[PDB]
Amino acid sequence: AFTVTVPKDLYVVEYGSNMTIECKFPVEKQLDLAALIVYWEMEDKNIIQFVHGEEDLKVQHSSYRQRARLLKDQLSLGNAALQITDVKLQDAGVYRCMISYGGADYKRITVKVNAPYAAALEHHH
Amino acid sequence: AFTVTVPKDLYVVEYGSNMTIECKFPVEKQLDLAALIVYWEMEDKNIIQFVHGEEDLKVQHSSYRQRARLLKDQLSLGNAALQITDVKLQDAGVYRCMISYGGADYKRITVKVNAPYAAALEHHHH
Amino acid sequence: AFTVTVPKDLYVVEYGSNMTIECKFPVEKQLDLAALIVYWEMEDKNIIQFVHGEEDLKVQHSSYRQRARLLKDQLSLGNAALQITDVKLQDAGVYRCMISYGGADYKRITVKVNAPYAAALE
Amino acid sequence: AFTVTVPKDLYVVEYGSNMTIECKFPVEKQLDLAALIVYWEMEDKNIIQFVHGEEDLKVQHSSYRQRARLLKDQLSLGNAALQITDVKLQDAGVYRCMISYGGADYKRITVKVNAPYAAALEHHHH
Amino acid sequence: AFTVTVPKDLYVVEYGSNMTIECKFPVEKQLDLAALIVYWEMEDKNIIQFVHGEEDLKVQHSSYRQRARLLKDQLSLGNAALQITDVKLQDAGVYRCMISYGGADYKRITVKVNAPYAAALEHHH
Amino acid sequence: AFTVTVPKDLYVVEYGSNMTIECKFPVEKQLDLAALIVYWEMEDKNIIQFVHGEEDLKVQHSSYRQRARLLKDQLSLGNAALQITDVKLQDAGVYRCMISYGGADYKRITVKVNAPYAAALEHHHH
Amino acid sequence: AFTVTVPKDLYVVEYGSNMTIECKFPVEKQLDLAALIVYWEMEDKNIIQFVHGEEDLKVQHSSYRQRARLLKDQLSLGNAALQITDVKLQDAGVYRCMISYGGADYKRITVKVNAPYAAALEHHH
Amino acid sequence: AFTVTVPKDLYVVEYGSNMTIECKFPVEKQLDLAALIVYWEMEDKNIIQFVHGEEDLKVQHSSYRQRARLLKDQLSLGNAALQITDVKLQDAGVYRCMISYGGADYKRITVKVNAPYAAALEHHHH
Ligand SMILES: Cc1c(-c2ccccc2)cccc1N1C(=O)c2cc(CN[C@H](C(=O)O)[C@H](C)O)c(OCc3cccc(C#N)c3)cc2C1=O
Ligand SMILES: Cc1c(-c2ccccc2)cccc1N1C(=O)c2cc(CN[C@H](C(=O)O)[C@H](C)O)c(OCc3cccc(C#N)c3)cc2C1=O
Ligand SMILES: Cc1c(-c2ccccc2)cccc1N1C(=O)c2cc(CN[C@H](C(=O)O)[C@H](C)O)c(OCc3cccc(C#N)c3)cc2C1=O
Ligand SMILES: Cc1c(-c2ccccc2)cccc1N1C(=O)c2cc(CN[C@H](C(=O)O)[C@H](C)O)c(OCc3cccc(C#N)c3)cc2C1=O
Repeated sequence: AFTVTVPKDLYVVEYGSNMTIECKFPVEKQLDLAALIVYWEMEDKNIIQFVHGEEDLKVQHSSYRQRARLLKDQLSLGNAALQITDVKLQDAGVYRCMISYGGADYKRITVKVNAPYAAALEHHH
Repeated sequence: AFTVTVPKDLYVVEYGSNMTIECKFPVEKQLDLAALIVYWEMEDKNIIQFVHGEEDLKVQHSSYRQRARLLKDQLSLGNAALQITDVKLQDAGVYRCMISYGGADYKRITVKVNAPYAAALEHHHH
Repeated sequence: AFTVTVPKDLYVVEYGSNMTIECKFPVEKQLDLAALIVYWEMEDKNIIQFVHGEEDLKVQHSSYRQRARLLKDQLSLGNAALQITDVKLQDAGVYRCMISYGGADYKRITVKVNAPYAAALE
Repeated sequence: AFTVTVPKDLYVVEYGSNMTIECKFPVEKQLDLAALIVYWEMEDKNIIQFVHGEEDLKVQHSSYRQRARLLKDQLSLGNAALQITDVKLQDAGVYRCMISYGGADYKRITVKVNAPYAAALEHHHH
Repeated sequence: AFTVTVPKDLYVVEYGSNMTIECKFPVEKQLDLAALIVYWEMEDKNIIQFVHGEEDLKVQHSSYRQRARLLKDQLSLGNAALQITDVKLQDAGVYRCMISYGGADYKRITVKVNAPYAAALEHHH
Repeated sequence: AFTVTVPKDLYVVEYGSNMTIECKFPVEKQLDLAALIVYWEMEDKNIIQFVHGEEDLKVQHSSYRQRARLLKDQLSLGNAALQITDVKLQDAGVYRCMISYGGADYKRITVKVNAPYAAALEHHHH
Repeated sequence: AFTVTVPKDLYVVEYGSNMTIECKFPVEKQLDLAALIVYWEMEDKNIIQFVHGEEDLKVQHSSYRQRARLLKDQLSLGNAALQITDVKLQDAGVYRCMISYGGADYKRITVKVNAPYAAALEHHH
Repeated sequence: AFTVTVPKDLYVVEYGSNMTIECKFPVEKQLDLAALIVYWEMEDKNIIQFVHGEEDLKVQHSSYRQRARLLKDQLSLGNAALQITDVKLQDAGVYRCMISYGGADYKRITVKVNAPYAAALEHHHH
């Protein structure tokens, strides 16, 4: 039974810092990159799409361009690691990772963002 | 006795990714920011200088301008966490973290960088 | 604004000599010897660990037994004195002094070694 | 007869510490992992599900993730030791260790957690 | 993957009547009694301890002697069926079946009992 | 008569695995952390020095940092257990555990490491 | 912090002479002999087990019987001084002194043995 | 009702190999060395005589010099294991293990030794 698991389903990240959130999927024997699909989204905004060889920036929401990378070396180990760079308050919420590799599954991760008064103030209006 | 520890003295980072390397120092009860000095460098190039309550960028090497920050929320938990954004091959090397909090200590961490042939090529020629 | 100062950035010594390299930190009025830490290092082999009251050889490297000693009463000067007796050719390299006294700082000191042909055979 | 024995059926742990609780089971000569099953439970919440050779974590209750661990090294010594890091007041209660190794058996252990007023106030709010 | 199944997670019986809870486990073709262990308990009260062929009854709780049986006829059908005679009010609660047959797994069956006023008052006092 | 016991004076471990070796000493009712000293060494290279309540981290030999820890949880039970993670070929030899707890005693444990050819070649040449 | 020190971690004695190796332990006030444990050994061979104010010679190795002494006078000054009489070539090697006095620590002392050709010849054969 | 039990009443070993033959006896909770007696023999040739603390080999047959040892490590486990190193053809025959521990009992174990033509030839001629 193909099951994606998450070591953490909650992350607490500092405003402006970098973030790595992980989804584990089973990789027995060598990895077949052609049969792997990884989809990373947050509340209906597409962050990352990995079909066949490389990502696809066709659906990547503008709030994530140049800011989101999928750690490719980690796929061989069974790790779909999403990195977001320079975390902002609008990065708090529910992330979903969909993984297709033989079987198909997905998991949910919650990111809370702590921010100082100045940043919160700019985000308030 | 004051000793900085490292949960990992070796990091293998993929070219172009973000990196977080940690140094632990003992904090009991609530952290005293006024007594805390945190210093990160690599091969005699200063990355971070955290004195009193804020980073000091007077000595920061040009390869770390807006590329390196210390996670301050982790300081309360006794964790001096250095974050390097967009790791390049020039970032592979030996990092030293100097912590002063009552006592004083430092530790070493090795960072290796794996890279595709394109990036390795541009670094090799330049 | 705590800062460590080095009088000479480079020391040139001949083989079998006695080299005294030295960093100096701002000591004002009485020296609170309890709040002083002095590391002396050379390319990640540590030479001195002056913590609290006296030295600590529990981490000292093999290349400095009985050879190196930090002049102690020198610390009322602010003097954090390292002297290598019977200087060897492998003592040439980059030295570092860490000083923690209120603030903290460290400085580098390049040390080159001249030797005759008899010793150079490693 | 196959029989699990517990040297302590009661542990008094301090909030925030680590506890390792033991379940002894008879192992003759060298252990055979394929025949060994270890369930660790607490009021019908699964902590550990150790079948074949490694754990099973899609059964693991949420309040125990990255906190609980079966000490594998000591299984060959007839000990099924569970370690809970950073004990919280929710960790109080009756733990069960089910062990299948040819025979089958299970024993109960009681954990009581002491906490200062501050932490007990935090837990009391939730 | 050995896993105990349950047809009815819930049983609703009436006081004085008789109860038949069943925990199914996978058997195929011949049943090897010399490798079968069934354990029925309810809230740390042991009911039956079926170990290698026959139940041990110095293990049985006092409130279950002469009233609880396992159907050794039904074990060949992949069925650990516990039956309670004259269901009193103290027979309500969560039951557990532990089963070791090659693998090992357990499951829980909750039981609610209905009683008239008289029996309810005898239980209350 | 204060006696340290070792349930195994010989371990045969596989290169790359984890190893936990046990020393037992008598603790009747509560443990007196203030009166407990625990040394772990392996052929004149110190591994653990547990004095008062915490490990001493500068006595420790370089080849064992990041890889050796004393499992404090089990001290209450009278078990000075040493875990070495990611066992190396150099970890083979005679371990000694010294214990002071009222009385004092020490015992010896022989560790042998099996390894496949690749690791044995690395250790043979370096 | 209890700590045993050694004035000399190396002795070079002479085959046939008398040897005295010392281990310093910090003694405050007058010596409380009830809490002092001195354990001199050499390559897993017990030499002196000074406990409770006396020497314990039963586990003492045969080769050190009536040749090994502990200068009790030095104990009051903070000195554990093991003396060996008539040094043979077997006495070369590493000695360990273990001292428990409030705290506990141990030190190592290396003994080298010079010897004429006759002694070396009988030892070699 | 004291009773010695043999897991294997028959052993088939190779020449020059090592063999261990076991005899189980009930050790309840903890072993009393002062009330334990273990005889091992083969064809009325005395092999091991374990009385009180450890073996005393006065009546040791001259054919079991250097050969046999009693696994004491296993005595506290209710196991009297005779270990014979360097199995020779002289060792085939019936072994008896005789245990006194409260009660007493003995058991018989047959040992057959396989051997190549060379060793069988030297045994046949002498
Ligand atoms: C030594 C130390 C310790 C420490 C102290 C004792 C023992 C072990 C560790 C603990 C925490 C922080 C630091 N800890 C500092 O607190 C610090 C501060 C500065 C800035 N010092 C200024 C300066 O003068 O540059 C001064 C304000 O004036 C450093 O800069 C190193 C540097 C920079 C440029 C050239 C050279 C050389 N050669 C060396 C290096 C360091 C540094 O490790
Ligand atoms: C664990 C298990 C499993 C199983 C094993 C691993 C994973 C999933 C399921 C499967 C079938 C049967 C059993 N399976 C047993 O085969 C068994 C056997 C005994 C009897 N063993 C005797 C004894 O313990 O009295 C004897 C001393 O050995 C039990 O006794 C429960 C009991 C009785 C009294 C106090 C306490 C406590 N605390 C616990 C409990 C159990 C029990 O679940
Ligand atoms: C450990 C220690 C310390 C010490 C404690 C913690 C840290 C640093 C030092 C200080 C003073 C004395 C000792 N300190 C002892 O107080 C002692 C006592 C005995 C006798 N203990 C009995 C026995 O062994 O018969 C036992 C009660 O039964 C020893 O015997 C060593 C020995 C003998 C035979 C086999 C093996 C092995 N493997 C080891 C060795 C020692 C020994 O260093
Ligand atoms: C071993 C021993 C020794 C002895 C022990 C150690 C060293 C040297 C001598 C001394 C005196 C008597 C015995 N010494 C026993 O003390 C004993 C006790 C029993 C048990 N007695 C039962 C009872 O009445 O409780 C009886 C069954 O009824 C035996 O029979 C056990 C038995 C049963 C079935 C098959 C075989 C075989 N083959 C053997 C045989 C024996 C037997 O030599």
